[PDB]
Amino acid sequence: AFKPPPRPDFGTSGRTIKLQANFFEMDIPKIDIYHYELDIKPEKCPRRVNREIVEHMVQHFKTQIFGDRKPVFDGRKNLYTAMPLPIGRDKVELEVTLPGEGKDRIFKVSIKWVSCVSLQALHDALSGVPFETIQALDVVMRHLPSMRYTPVGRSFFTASEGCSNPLGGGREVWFGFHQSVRPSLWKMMLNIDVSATAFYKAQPVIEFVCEVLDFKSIEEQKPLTDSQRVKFTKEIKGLKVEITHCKRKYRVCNVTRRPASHQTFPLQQESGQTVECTVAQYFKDRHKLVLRYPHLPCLQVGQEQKHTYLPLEVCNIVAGQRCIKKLTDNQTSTMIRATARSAPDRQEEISKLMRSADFNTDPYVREFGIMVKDEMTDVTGRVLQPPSILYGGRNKAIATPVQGVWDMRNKQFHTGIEIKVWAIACFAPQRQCTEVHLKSFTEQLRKISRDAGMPIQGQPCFCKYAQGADSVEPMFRHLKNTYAGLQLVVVILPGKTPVYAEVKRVGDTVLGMATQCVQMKNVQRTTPQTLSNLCLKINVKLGGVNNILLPQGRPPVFQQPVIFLGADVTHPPGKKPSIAAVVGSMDAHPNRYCATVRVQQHRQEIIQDLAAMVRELLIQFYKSTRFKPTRIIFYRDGVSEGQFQQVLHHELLAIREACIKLEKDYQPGITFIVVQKRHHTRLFCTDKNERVGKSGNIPAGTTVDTKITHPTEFDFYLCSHAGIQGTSRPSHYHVLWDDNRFSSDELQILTYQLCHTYVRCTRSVSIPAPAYYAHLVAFRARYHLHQALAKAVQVHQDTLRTMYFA
RNA sequence: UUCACAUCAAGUCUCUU
Ligand SMILES: [Mg+2]
Repeated sequence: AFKPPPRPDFGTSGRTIKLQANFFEMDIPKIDIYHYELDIKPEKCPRRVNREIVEHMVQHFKTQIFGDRKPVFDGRKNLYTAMPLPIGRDKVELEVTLPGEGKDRIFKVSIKWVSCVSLQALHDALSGVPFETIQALDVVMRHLPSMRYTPVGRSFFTASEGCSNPLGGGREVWFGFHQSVRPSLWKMMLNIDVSATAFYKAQPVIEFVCEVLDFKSIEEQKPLTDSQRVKFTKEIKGLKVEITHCKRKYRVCNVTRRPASHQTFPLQQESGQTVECTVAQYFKDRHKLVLRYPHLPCLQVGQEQKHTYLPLEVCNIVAGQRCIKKLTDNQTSTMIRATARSAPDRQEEISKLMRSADFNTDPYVREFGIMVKDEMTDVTGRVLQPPSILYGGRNKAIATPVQGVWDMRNKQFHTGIEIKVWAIACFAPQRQCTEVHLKSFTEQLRKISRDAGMPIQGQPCFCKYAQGADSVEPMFRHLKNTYAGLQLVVVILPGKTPVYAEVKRVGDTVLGMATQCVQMKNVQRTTPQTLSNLCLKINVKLGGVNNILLPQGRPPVFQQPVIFLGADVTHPPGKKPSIAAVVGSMDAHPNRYCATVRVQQHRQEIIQDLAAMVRELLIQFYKSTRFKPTRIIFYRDGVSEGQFQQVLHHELLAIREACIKLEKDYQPGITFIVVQKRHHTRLFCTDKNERVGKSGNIPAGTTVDTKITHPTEFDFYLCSHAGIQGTSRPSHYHVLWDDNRFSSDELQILTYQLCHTYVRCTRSVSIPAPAYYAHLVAFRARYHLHQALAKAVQVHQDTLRTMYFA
């Protein structure tokens, strides 16, 4: 339970396709490079500051220490050099003083040698693995960009010269790129990809207040209401501000309730005695400054103490601050508008980026003798054959997926459910949604249901109008009590409303009855496709089977009983908890899934109570099939490489712990797979004849497990979905454990077929259904809103065995 | 709420409030 398995083989399935990956080969010298450690005093300075200190330190001590050498820097505590520094071995203490805001002051730095980073040893590892050596290369690579650009994670960003793209609310668009050094067989790869994220516009807080509160002019003043203030506080708390009146960015902690004219602080007079002085008066006495907007609040900085309240008019927003807060429906949209391009389009943008970057002329990488190709790596992919999807009806219509898509026309559900009793709850005003609208909708709806293999028998037994989330349960109690055998409640909503949160709360936790929701606009105007996808959601919500994988066309793993698990944990931005969700198959298709859900520590990827969740799912698997899984396939979503050994140590045992809590000698083979969509590896078609759709992506089924993958471990890429817009993300899979002795072909084909079991659409999705369902559960649980919390997330006993999250 | 695609770094200081 400690070390991931080696790659078993490469696999031969599918027909070859020629691809290029945004990976650029690196030529690394066989030399040894030298590692030094740095003790900077004070040691709590951010990387940007340390970088400047070190940059000045290298220039200043030119003659004695560095000379004509060009050392790179961690930003924290590591410096690397191409040839040995004249440290010799023993520690040296250096002093730097830099320009200050007005104090002009001090930094104590010292160098000590640590080791000799062997690059030749790295070459050997790439031929059948030194993280430390890899970390050194990253530093050599991003030493320069880190100086000129704004480092964000493993990416860089700069302000447009330029476009200057707004988003409103003080937010603006910054275009950037990602750079990372990746290992692969034989070669070291430089992963490059174009990026774009939100940043706060460098403007005075006064102007910032306007964009946040939608002010034309400042005046349009009187003190901000309790409403206007809490929004501004929530938008500025945690941001850096700088003083205009007399370079020192300070970090905002809170915004005062009282205006500057009335907000006070204890000021100590020259006679020892302290007194309460207003911020407005202090700026008059001390700074000769009569406040222009005394009716506006004060930004509060430093700690809870000392106090340090600053008026809004003397503060600006520090440049280079990324926006962490999620953005409005539109801001996201216009951001995507900027990004999206298409796969051919973005491949040029990377090449354009590689052209301007010009690594082969970088002073620091020339120093280290490193060379990088200007052409994308050429890889062969295999496009796997999609599984035949089996439908029911009388004709047993088999659908064959074409380019990640199939249809339901002239086809019917595997086991369609006979809806006989159902109600309708319209929360949209009758003025917008009329009885004619509902009736039309319904008649249109039923007609689809008919040809879908899931017939709705007649008119709804109940139909009413309502308003407010408070009117949900009194109607819902009424429905369950007065209608015996009630199957479905069709709630109709006017756009966005907290009613949905209550509808899903009561329907999944309190009363426990399926509730399908639909916006007002989709009732006023109905389309056969939209209605059809609704029938996909309500059939499975009533314990139905839309379609199953073709039995004969399945991997040899289904020969014995096997459960497929899907796990994902979603996180909040406030002091809210993280939500861990784990699902599991409940049949041999696989089609039906049960959902477990927990709450845990704030920002914690490790599923804490995993052993309990897996235990529950295993019980349900036996309650549905009389079978104890001989194998456990686990698709874990959202785990990075640096956390692999962490989640493997706790979550693999947790699954094993769950197996032996049931029975002492119950040890099914466990396959632990981590799925990733959060990466920067893109695949492009070499031939223009292989491009699909004018987004021009790789076809669904494109599998890459060579050239750019892990040199020793079992990992592969699989773009299981059909790209509709922009550039597709080839989902990465990394086998952390596998008792089942899977082959490359079998596991990749299995993973690919599992992407065809997603019931919400007649498409092949990016991640397997278990992983996707797990996301839906942890997202539905977020609409479900300590121990109260655990209770809030608990699903009603009868909806406990249904795909309510569908 | 039809659906899919698309969508990880310390500003703690300088008589400073
Ligand atoms: Mg996640």
